[PDB]
Amino acid sequence: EEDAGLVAEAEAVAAGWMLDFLCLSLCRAFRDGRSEDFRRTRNSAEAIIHGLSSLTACQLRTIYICQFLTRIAAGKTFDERITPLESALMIWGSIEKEHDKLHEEIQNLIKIQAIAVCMENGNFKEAEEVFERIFGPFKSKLLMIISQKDTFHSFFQHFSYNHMMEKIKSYVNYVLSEKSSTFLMKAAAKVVESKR
Amino acid sequence: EEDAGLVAEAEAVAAGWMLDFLCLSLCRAFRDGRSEDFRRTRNSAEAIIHGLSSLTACQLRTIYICQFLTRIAAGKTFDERITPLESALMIWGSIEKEHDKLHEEIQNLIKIQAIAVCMENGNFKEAEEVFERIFGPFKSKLLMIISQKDTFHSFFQHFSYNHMMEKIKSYVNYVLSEKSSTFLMKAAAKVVESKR
Ligand SMILES: COCC(=O)NCc1ccccc1
Ligand SMILES: COCC(=O)NCc1ccccc1
Repeated sequence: EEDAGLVAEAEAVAAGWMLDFLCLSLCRAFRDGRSEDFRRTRNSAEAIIHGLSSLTACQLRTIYICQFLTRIAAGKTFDERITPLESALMIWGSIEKEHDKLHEEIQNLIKIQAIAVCMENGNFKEAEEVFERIFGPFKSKLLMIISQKDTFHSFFQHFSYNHMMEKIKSYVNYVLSEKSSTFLMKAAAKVVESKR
Repeated sequence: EEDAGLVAEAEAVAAGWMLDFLCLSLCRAFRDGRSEDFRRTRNSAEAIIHGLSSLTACQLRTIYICQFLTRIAAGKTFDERITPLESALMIWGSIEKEHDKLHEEIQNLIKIQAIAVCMENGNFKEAEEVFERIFGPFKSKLLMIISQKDTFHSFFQHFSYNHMMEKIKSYVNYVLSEKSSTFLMKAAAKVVESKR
C-alpha cells in the first residue's frame, strides 16, 4: 502492498470532486432560499476545503465563490471589524473574474446595501462607519441620507436588497450552469435516473 | 426544467458516497497515527453526516464506527459527564456488529484503559469515579490498584494502552478492507493510476 503517496493523491482528487459538488449545492440552496440547507452545505464545504493544502486556479475561484455567497447570506446578521457585506465586497473585487456590466452592478449594489442593512437594523452610527470605510457630490447625498435616517429614500429603492439579491442570483446561475456537469453531481444524477 | 426532489435525491446519493469515503480516510489516518489528518477528516465526516436526515442500517454502522474512533482518538484528552473512553465503550456495545472474541477483547481493554488513562494523568479521584460507573474479587483488586496509585501493576501491562490500540487497529483493518471498494475512493484511485 500500500503506497501512502498514491492514497493521499486519490484523497486529493476526491476532495476536488467534493468541493465542486458542494459549491453546486451551495449555489442551488442560495438560489432557492433554503437557509438551513445553505448553512449545512457551507459547513461541509468549509470542512472539505480544510482537507486541501494546494489549490489550482479553478479551485481558488470555487472557494472564493463559496466565501462570497457565505458573506452575502449573512448580510443582515466576526476578527475583521467590518460587516459581512463589506467582507463580500472585498472577496468580489479580488476573485479572478471578468469585470463586466454584471460585476459592476453587483459591486455597487453591495456597496449601498452594506450601508442600508445597518439603517434597516437601526444602527445609524454603524451605517456612517461603513460609509466611511467604503466611500471615505454623490457621497455628500448618501451621507445626508444616513444622517437624516432617510432609509426609504428613492435611491435605496433603486439600489435595494431585493435588487442586490436578484443580480447576485443571476451570477449564481452562470456558476451553477458551469458546474452542473462536474463528476460527483453528474454520477449522482445517473444513479437517481436509473431508479425512476 | 429542474425537479427539486430529483436534485435532493442526487445530493443524498452523493452524501452517502462522501460518508463511505471519509470513513475510509478516517480509518487509514487512525491506523497510520496521522493525528492532524484524522482531526480534519473527522471534521469533514461530521459536517457531511449533518447533511443526511435518514440513514440505512449500513450508514448507521458507518457513522457509529466514526464516532467510536473519534472517542478512542480523544482517549487521553464533553454534556455527558463521562470520559471519552467511557463514551467509546457505550458506542462499542451498541453498534450492530458480531460480539466475537475480538469484540470482547476490545471491550475489556477499553474498560481498563478508561481507568488507567486517569491514573496516567494523575487524577486518581476521577479513576475511582470511572471505575464506579463501569464496574459499580476482581473488582476489589482493581479498586485496590487505583487506591494505591499502582499505575504500573502487571495487570495494567497486560491490559495496556498499546494493546488496546493494537486490537482496535486490527478491527479497523477489517472496516478498511470492507470499504476499500466504495464508489468515491475506487474512482479516485483510477484517476491517479491513469497519471502514473
Ligand atoms: C471566516 O473565514 C473563513 C471563511 O471564509 N469561512 C466561510 C466559508 C464558507 C464556505 C466555504 C469556505 C469558507
Ligand atoms: C459529540 O457528539 C457528536 C459526535 O458524535 N461527534 C463526533 C463525530 C466524529 C465523526 C463523525 C461523526 C461524529
